[PDB]
Amino acid sequence: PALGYVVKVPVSSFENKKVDISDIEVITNGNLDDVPYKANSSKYNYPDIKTKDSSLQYVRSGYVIDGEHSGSNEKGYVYYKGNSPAKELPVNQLLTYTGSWDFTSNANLNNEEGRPNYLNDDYYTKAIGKRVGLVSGDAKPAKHKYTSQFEVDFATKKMTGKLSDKEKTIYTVNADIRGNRFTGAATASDKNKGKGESYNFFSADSQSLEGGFYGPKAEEMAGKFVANDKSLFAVFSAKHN
Repeated sequence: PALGYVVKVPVSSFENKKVDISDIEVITNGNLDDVPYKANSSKYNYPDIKTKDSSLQYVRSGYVIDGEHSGSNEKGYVYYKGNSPAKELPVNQLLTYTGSWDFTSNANLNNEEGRPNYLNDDYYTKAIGKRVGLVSGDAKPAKHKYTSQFEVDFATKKMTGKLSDKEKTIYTVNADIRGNRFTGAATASDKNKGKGESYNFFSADSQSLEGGFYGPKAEEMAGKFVANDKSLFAVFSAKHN
């Protein structure tokens, strides 16, 4: 069973202006300190690896990006991983999991797509999602905070939740629990891309939301989903209490 997944941020070109999410690799290394492709990150202008949440014992999600990206260079990777799949699951316990989520968009240089050239208030990067995919790591914490919320009913084998940006709800999640795994869908709260500085990178749904509970008594969870149109790849991890 796959311990996690890792995706490279899409990079577009002039006669390939639209490059979608692809090559979702399996992670066989379940060590939470081994960050996927960290050994390749030295060539980045600012090797930006998302902080490790030490309260998380079993799972980890985040990214490995060039935090000072330039032109058409490698942006980096988004991933999640978890070890010790749950073998005992609290039944009739109504658990609430709180954590984060991270993402990378596709790349789309087509001018008609109407992705913004400048949003310095929001991100550390220019030409948002045009040459290279937008990553959650790009956002300035003052304007964007990607948190996850999950309501899990082990009695009814049902999970609901929300992927939020600061206050705003970006996705609602629904999933069926099958053992220590879950599978389901992410529903985009906003279906319209819009245009310009109000361009919406999260307009597409996803029928491929899946992850697992990790740690003996299902103390933690992590997972991922891909947009049905490959425009986004998201990961998440959360702890219950």
